Amino acid sequence: SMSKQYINVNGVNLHYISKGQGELMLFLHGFPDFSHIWRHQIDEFSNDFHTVALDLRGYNLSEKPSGLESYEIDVLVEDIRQVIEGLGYSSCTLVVHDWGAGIGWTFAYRYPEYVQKLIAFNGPHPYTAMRELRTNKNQQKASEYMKWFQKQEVQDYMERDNFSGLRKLVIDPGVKKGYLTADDVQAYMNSWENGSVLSMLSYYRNLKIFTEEDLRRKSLFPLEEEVLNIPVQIIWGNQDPTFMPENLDGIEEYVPNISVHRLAEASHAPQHEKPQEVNNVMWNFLNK
Ligand SMILES: OC[C@@H](O)COc1cccc2ccccc12
Repeated sequence: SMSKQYINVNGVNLHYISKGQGELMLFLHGFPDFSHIWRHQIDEFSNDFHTVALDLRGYNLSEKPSGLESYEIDVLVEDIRQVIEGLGYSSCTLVVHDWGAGIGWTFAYRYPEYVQKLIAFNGPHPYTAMRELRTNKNQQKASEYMKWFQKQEVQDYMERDNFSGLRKLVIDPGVKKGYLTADDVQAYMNSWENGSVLSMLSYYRNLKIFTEEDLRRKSLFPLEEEVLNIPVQIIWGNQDPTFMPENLDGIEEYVPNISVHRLAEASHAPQHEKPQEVNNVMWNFLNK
């Protein structure tokens, strides 16, 4: 029942996984993954939703436009908007992780009419993310790798030696912990062969979180609204190196109507680390 194909939106062709029929469940991955990370969710909800897992511009088989400007939050947000539309929908249930959550969160605040329900995994909340980057010394040690992703020299660390950098970041842990199969691993290797690490990096080269005058602002990306009122669910890997727990502190002020599930065991990418647990929390949330 699973299809893979393209969609023209916003001046690009995005590759996307598709399965099932009905109301739209849209999954947004992040760095350095792709549509595949959502495999377990697609298998699970596709008899109740039309599950669509998208390859963010630059990633895997999606077009890879040139210039930092092609990877501005405004652009990416519009990408998402055009996708719900062009898939035949005026709204969806939006499931987000990492960079996809940065985009997703922003989209949701900006277009609450387009999101019936938001499910968010480890990744930046527009408001708290900024707060912890100011107050949380642990979050700054944690986010230090971002200062680093700005340098040209970085991409070679990642691609060099058959993607040594990326394999040890993502493949090694998951193979030894048991959540990556040998086919999952071929899947990833191909995605990095087929996508561009340059464009992957370009997402960060637009981040305005570096100058002291950059850190002053309230929201990670610009936002008129400071409250999101749709039903939201956080599913959170408590042991994630890149995001400190304080990120979820006082979050209800910015999302009244939120539910939060913390996996003390799981790390950055709960969705494929502990699929059955993540899946049951999702079910429960979807029916509340
Ligand atoms: O607390 C804030 C930090 O997480 C900042 O990190 C990020 C900012 C914007 C996009 C991001 C995407 C993926 C991971 C981290 C991101």
